[PDB]
Amino acid sequence: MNIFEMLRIDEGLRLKIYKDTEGYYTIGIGHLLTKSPSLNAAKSELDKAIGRNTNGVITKDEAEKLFNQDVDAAVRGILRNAKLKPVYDSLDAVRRAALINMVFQMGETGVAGFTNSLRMAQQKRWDEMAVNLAKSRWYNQTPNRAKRVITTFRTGTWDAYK
Ligand SMILES: [Cl-]
Ligand SMILES: [Cl-]
Repeated sequence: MNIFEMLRIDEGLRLKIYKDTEGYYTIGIGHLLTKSPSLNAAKSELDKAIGRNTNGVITKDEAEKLFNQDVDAAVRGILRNAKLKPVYDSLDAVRRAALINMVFQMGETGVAGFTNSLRMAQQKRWDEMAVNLAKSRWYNQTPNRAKRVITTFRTGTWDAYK
């Protein structure tokens, strides 16, 4: 298992514009297009992202290209963040994947806000961290995905995804 396979399982793959769990226009492998309520605005963002007049539909290859860029962007956002970087540096490879996953879904800002859980991760207090991560809107809104991510973060294994 790896970050890509992990996220592909959590986000799924859709080739036509759809609405995510929060109601936002998305496409491909969890690629958020816009928070705006307008389909047209979403269509324009899509075209801009792909570089062609899309008609709201993309190909599998296009979906994977956006996904690569998005994963790269997530890692880079962690390394550029003063709060996240140190955490990431302190973890093993499986746990690092869990932090990338969270940033991918909620953004750097969102994640940087889990102040207390981050401090526990840094201290390697796994169970305490896992309880703390669960006390969140994140957990309450998308519990199954959160459980999978939290288990990974906590145990350092891929058992939640096998
Ligand atoms: Cl983009
Ligand atoms: Cl869920």
